[PDB]
Amino acid sequence: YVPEDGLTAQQLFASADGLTYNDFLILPGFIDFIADEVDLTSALTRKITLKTPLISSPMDTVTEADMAIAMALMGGIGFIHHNCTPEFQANEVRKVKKFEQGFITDPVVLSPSHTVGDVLEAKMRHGFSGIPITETGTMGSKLVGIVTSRDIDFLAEKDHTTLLSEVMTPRIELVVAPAGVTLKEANEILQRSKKGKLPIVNDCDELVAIIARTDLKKNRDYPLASKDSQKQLLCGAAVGTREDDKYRLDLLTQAGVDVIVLDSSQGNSVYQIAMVHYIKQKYPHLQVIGGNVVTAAQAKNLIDAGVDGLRVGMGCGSICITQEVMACGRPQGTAVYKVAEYARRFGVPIIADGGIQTVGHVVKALALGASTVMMGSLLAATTEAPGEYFFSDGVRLKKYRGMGSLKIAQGVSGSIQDKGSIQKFVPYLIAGIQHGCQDIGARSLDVLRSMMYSGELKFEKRTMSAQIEGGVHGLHSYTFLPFT
Amino acid sequence: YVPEDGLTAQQLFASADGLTYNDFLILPGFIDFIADEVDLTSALTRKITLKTPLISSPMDTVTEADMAIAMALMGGIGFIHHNCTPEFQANEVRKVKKFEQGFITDPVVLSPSHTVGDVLEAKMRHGFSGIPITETGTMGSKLVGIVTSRDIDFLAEKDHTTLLSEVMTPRIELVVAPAGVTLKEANEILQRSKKGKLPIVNDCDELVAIIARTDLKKNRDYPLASKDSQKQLLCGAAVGTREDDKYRLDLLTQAGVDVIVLDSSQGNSVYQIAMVHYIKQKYPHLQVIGGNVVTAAQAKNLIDAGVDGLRVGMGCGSICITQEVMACGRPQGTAVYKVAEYARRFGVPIIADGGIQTVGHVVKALALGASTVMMGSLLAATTEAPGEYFFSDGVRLKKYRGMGSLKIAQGVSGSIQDKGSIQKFVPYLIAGIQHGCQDIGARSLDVLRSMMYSGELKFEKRTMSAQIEGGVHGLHSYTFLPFT
Amino acid sequence: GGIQTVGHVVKALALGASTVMMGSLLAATTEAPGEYFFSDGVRLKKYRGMGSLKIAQGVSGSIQDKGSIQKFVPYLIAGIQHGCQDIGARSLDVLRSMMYSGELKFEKRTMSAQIEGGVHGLHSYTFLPFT
Amino acid sequence: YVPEDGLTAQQLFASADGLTYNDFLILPGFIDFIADEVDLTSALTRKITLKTPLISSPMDTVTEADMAIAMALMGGIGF
Ligand SMILES: NC(=O)c1ccc[n+]([C@@H]2O[C@H](COP(=O)([O-])OP(=O)(O)OC[C@H]3O[C@@H](n4cnc5c(N)ncnc54)[C@H](O)[C@@H]3O)[C@@H](O)[C@H]2O)c1
Ligand SMILES: NC(=O)c1ccc[n+]([C@@H]2O[C@H](COP(=O)([O-])OP(=O)(O)OC[C@H]3O[C@@H](n4cnc5c(N)ncnc54)[C@H](O)[C@@H]3O)[C@@H](O)[C@H]2O)c1
Ligand SMILES: Nc1nc2c(ncn2[C@@H]2O[C@H](COP(=O)(O)OP(=O)(O)OP(=O)(O)O)[C@@H](O)[C@H]2O)c(=O)[nH]1
Ligand SMILES: Nc1nc2c(ncn2[C@@H]2O[C@H](COP(=O)(O)OP(=O)(O)OP(=O)(O)O)[C@@H](O)[C@H]2O)c(=O)[nH]1
Ligand SMILES: Nc1nc2c(ncn2[C@@H]2O[C@H](COP(=O)(O)OP(=O)(O)OP(=O)(O)O)[C@@H](O)[C@H]2O)c(=O)[nH]1
Ligand SMILES: Nc1nc2c(ncn2[C@@H]2O[C@H](COP(=O)(O)OP(=O)(O)OP(=O)(O)O)[C@@H](O)[C@H]2O)c(=O)[nH]1
Ligand SMILES: Nc1ncnc2c1ncn2[C@@H]1O[C@H](COP(=O)(O)OP(=O)(O)OP(=O)(O)O)[C@@H](O)[C@H]1O
Ligand SMILES: Nc1ncnc2c1ncn2[C@@H]1O[C@H](COP(=O)(O)OP(=O)(O)OP(=O)(O)O)[C@@H](O)[C@H]1O
Ligand SMILES: O=c1[nH]cnc2c1ncn2[C@@H]1O[C@H](COP(=O)(O)O)[C@@H](O)[C@H]1O
Ligand SMILES: O=c1[nH]cnc2c1ncn2[C@@H]1O[C@H](COP(=O)(O)O)[C@@H](O)[C@H]1O
Ligand SMILES: O=c1[nH]cnc2c1ncn2[C@@H]1O[C@H](COP(=O)(O)O)[C@@H](O)[C@H]1O
Repeated sequence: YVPEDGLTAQQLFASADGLTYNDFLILPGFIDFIADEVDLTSALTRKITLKTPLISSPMDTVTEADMAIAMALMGGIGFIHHNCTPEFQANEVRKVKKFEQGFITDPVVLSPSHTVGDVLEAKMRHGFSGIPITETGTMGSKLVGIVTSRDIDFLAEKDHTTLLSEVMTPRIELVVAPAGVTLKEANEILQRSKKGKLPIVNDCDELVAIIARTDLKKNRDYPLASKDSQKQLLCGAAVGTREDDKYRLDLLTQAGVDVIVLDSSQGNSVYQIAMVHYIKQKYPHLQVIGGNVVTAAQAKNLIDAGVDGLRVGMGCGSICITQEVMACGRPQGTAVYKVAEYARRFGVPIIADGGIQTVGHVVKALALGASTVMMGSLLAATTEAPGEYFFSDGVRLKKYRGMGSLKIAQGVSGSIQDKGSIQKFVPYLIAGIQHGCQDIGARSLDVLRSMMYSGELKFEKRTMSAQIEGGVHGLHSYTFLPFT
Repeated sequence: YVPEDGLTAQQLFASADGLTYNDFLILPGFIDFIADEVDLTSALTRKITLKTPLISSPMDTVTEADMAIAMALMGGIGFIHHNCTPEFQANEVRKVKKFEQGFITDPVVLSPSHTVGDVLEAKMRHGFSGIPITETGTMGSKLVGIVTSRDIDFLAEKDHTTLLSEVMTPRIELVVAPAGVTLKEANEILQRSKKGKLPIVNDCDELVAIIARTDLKKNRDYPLASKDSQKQLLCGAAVGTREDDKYRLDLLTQAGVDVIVLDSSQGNSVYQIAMVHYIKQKYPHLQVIGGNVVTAAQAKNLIDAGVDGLRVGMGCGSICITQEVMACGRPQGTAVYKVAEYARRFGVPIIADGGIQTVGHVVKALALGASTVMMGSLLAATTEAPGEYFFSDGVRLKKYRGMGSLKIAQGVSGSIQDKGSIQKFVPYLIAGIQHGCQDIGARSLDVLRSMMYSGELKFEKRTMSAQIEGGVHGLHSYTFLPFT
Repeated sequence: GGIQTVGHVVKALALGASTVMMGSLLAATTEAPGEYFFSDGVRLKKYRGMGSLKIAQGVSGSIQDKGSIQKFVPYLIAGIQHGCQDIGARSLDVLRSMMYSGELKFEKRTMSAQIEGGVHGLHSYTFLPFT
Repeated sequence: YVPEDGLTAQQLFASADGLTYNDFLILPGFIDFIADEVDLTSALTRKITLKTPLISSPMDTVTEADMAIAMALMGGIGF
């Protein structure tokens, strides 16, 4: 027999003293496994599951098309901000969705009568090189040939008037697959064909769809990417709660959004509940994420309205000044614990929103019940963030401002310190998270939360001196160098 | 008639007051042309000419294979440092040379009896994907087939034992060109072939050489690259003046160095002159660059020894502490002017070495007679610089230390502030240089120096208050944001 | 007085001074009188002028520790002889002969070259003389 | 023939502008020898000669018996 040490989560938060991420620790356990065995699959909404617990917040300083793509390629997800025109946001969503497609049912096509100028224009506009050619120049017509970049490289920049009929590979020479073939078999006939495209045709011999080799190359290159049933990246977008956001929502849903995150400082309001009802009534197949909530009472009515996933955290963001504009707020540790313990019964996952500044906080938030963790400032200065770097005091920086920072300024605008590529940063966050889980002794995140709720995971309250002692405190100067 | 204003160069430097880059200006002239018309072709040695005036200094914190490639791809050149093993430096030189080749006379080949594991190993080791296959597995044998990446992608990671005979395209199907064909015609048969390779063969039907499409793609992508007669990048390397550097020089010359830069703090010495003579005696086809010199007398004996190009500047580097270890030195403006005016008669170009910190200094050094300008600190923290970034005080930095900074420390070690890609930084330097030349009114750099020597380009001496006034002085805080 | 670097040690020997007297460089070496004391996370030895105190003609300060004299002086000698070598002088007598005969030629250094003559482009740095 | 560069000492100090150690340099020359061949014997007085040019100043914060010994052991002297 060995004495019990530490306080269970319910015992630590029973005092109602207002703890946060920096005021407690997790006592370590046992290791019977290697860190890489840790499984990080985390639920985002009741019908969406991610292969990593990391999300990017919807703001005008993060989550462009580039950041959304770079996040979706590592299992996470990206929420495009709504501080922009409805058609601009829909364009960004379409751009994120059209990255890898499989069956491309709406490609770019042309006709023999077109000219090399047309293929060059299509290239310069979209980036798609391959262009199937059809009699009429649309899908509902017989296939004639395909023109790609390798057919345009050797031109002399003065024969652009040449008709595409003189550069396409004729239909008789193409390799195609009959319509109705499953993707697996289509990928097989593409690979054994050892070529770059397969324009699918039917018994009538007219183009129906097309497949590309670089798509399966990307699949082989990024095993952890997040995709829907059509083998294309998942994308999210934020929306307000005005009567004029219905048009924006319609535009987004036509663009192909998968999950919508209602965006407000406080979720508890008739205005938000009405839009949740509207979304569930007009788009029954769309996943909606509730607004900011910090309380069980603040959640109950949103869950009743029909939110598929909640977003917990208010007044806590590294840019948020709600706690000073108004007196309202709640420390993030208490908020996460006391909205997750209530939400677990109805099966609605939670998103620990704001306040994350280190892998320690990323693992703490995942320990307290948050299925996934949303993160705005850490990803603020990565290469994928929108904007262009600028040199402030002998250092290149990217601006970082809250989306409501400006009648009243609820936020602040600042600068962050450059971090390199998201595709090279996220793996380090994943490695740190799984190392922390290993040290705790958790086979996975679901087990990590099971240990907490059953009482097996025991915390200890950290005083101020231990908070200072918990960092680096005895050095004259130093450097960090995370591997990233 | 309008009065003459300003001091010619000879009038400005006649006072022997020890001016530098910050103590004078160039009065502006007339504009009858657009900036982009400025031609920046600059001589490096008596038999090497560059399409840009920028060089990277040989140091252990710059000019790796990556930086040398990134510089050679923009017209400049890169000098690989000699603070490394002879075989390591030779490997770096060979790596820089084997970037784009045209006729690849020593490719990687294999034989039917090999296995897919062999092609995968060659890929993982070198990076070359295409591998012509021959009966014996060497050049002196009949060609049988070629295996590339598109023939290996669809394998299942468990049939690696498969013989390459089951994946190569057989000789009967290949497209080849007869031996003795000129490169232009070979490139033509490659482009009209609309295919990725041409393994050259002779009347005996055995492999002699091979060409690649990505090489001419790079040629089309980088019009300003610097290459020798064999269509591969120029590379330079530094060497010491000991009796044991002969082996290093032999290894480098076998690796294919084009220009050698004798590396010493002071060039005037029997030890340096003896190695200049040795190089000219054993490698008559090699361009050698003299050591650091600051005086006409200091140059005369090196020119007599046979230096093909001089390197002017001593005690001036942003990291150099020679002026404090010893009393010797000379301000860079006076040194450049008074070693270029002497060197012009013998036709030996000059390299303004050290002290450059801005495009203003880059254009000042080119105005005073320096055919090309060598630059170590500006390129110090770019992505291509050797080493990995590290976070010091909320900012990621790359170390920058002088190659002699450590019996006695003649240098210092510090940090620099990250600058992004060389391929994205050098174009901004070129644009700034040509804008300055345009403002002066010079059609090109040769005209810019002609105006100075003839007296048409007139400077003015800048006092301390104008030095402060010449910058930014009235702002509380600010940002720069160069386009780069 | 006024010597602060091997550069000044060689400059003073170039201008005619047969030998050079030096007070501050040797101030904090282990052999200096007194005991080290920690001021701001650093152990230092006091350094004050002998007339620093009716009237104070001097000042009292602190210096930064330098290790043994027997391990410091050889580095000064090595630096001096390296500077003489770079000048091209077989010895100090020859170094002064060249100056008086006119063979040793100086150049006047302006303020910008004084800044340029040091370390000026680094964010932070370290020196580490071998000593 | 190679032009003369720089100012002799008498030419540099003729201006009576008040130069110091930080306001001038020595232009470099030629090397036909190794550094260790440099001989540093320096005269201290008319009847005393030292093997190094370094002296320690007489002050209450330097030149005790220990510093005088440590200096005399390297050719110099201690006051
Ligand atoms: N998560 C955080 O910590 C946090 C906090 C504050 C702000 N923010 C960010 O700033 C943005 C702005 O926040 P906000 O709360 O000021 O904006 P908001 O639109 O969510 O709320 C501001 C006001 O809008 C009103 N409103 C909403 N719908 C309405 C309707 N249909 N009719 C009439 N009035 C209506 C509300 O009553 C409220 O007074 C958020 O969308 C979010 O991106 C985040
Ligand atoms: N350009 C600058 O401002 C500058 C200044 C100082 C140092 N540096 C860098 O630091 C490096 C080191 O400079 P350094 O002058 O100390 O090194 P170096 O080898 O060039 O000279 C140092 C010593 O080597 C001796 N030496 C050279 N060849 C010899 C031989 N064959 N036999 C005997 N002795 C020989 C010289 O006599 C001299 O005393 C340089 O190569 C350069 O990269 C640059
Ligand atoms: N054309 C095409 N095929 C794809 C794409 N992504 C996956 N596939 C194919 O669809 C199947 C997906 O199974 P896996 O290869 O295991 O892919 P994965 O890494 O599990 O990725 P997911 O299946 O999305 O979880 C295989 O036949 C893939 O080759 C894509 O973007 N385009
Ligand atoms: N830009 C663009 N990409 C599309 C479009 N539709 C599908 N894609 C996908 O984007 C990629 C476009 O591939 P291509 O531009 O043909 O690529 P490529 O010419 O083979 O060149 P690389 O793949 O880059 O070597 C594929 O992954 C397509 O599935 C479209 O309309 N525009
Ligand atoms: N195979 C091959 N051919 C090349 C390469 N570089 C240039 N060429 C060809 O050689 C000739 C070079 O002439 P240009 O096309 O004008 O090239 P450039 O931009 O002037 O480059 P340089 O000729 O090196 O100055 C053309 O036939 C090119 O296609 C290369 O790396 N590989
Ligand atoms: N790594 C490597 N490159 C070589 C070698 N010899 C020549 N090269 C050049 O390096 C490039 C190698 O091209 P590959 O690796 O075949 O390129 P690829 O498979 O066509 O793929 P991408 O060109 O990157 O789309 C060409 O520019 C060659 O000319 C070698 O031995 N190793
Ligand atoms: N399905 C197909 N059947 C027959 N020929 C095809 C097919 N797809 C492409 N081609 C032809 O093959 C050649 C190049 O095909 P590929 O797909 O490699 O082009 P690409 O991918 O744009 O080349 P690159 O690697 O330069 O981007 C062209 O002649 C093109 O018309
Ligand atoms: N000269 C040639 N003649 C005939 N077939 C060739 C020739 N060169 C390559 N191939 C074949 O063409 C196919 C792919 O050629 P390609 O040069 O596009 O490969 P790759 O450049 O490695 O492709 P990727 O774009 O994926 O890198 C393979 O079947 C290869 O064996
Ligand atoms: O202007 C703003 N005011 C207040 N909160 C904001 C503002 N913009 C974004 N936020 C939120 O602040 C959090 C930012 O996460 P962080 O990385 O902890 O700063 C997220 O919840 C954002 O949605
Ligand atoms: O350790 C060193 N001491 C002195 N000079 C150095 C050292 N390393 C490099 N240098 C030179 O200092 C110059 C650096 O250029 P910068 O960019 O002006 O610093 C070049 O001449 C380098 O060759
Ligand atoms: O109290 C003082 N006032 C003024 N000069 C002093 C005093 N003490 C020492 N000195 C002199 O100042 C010089 C010190 O050399 P330093 O190393 O250049 O400071 C020597 O000439 C000392 O003799």
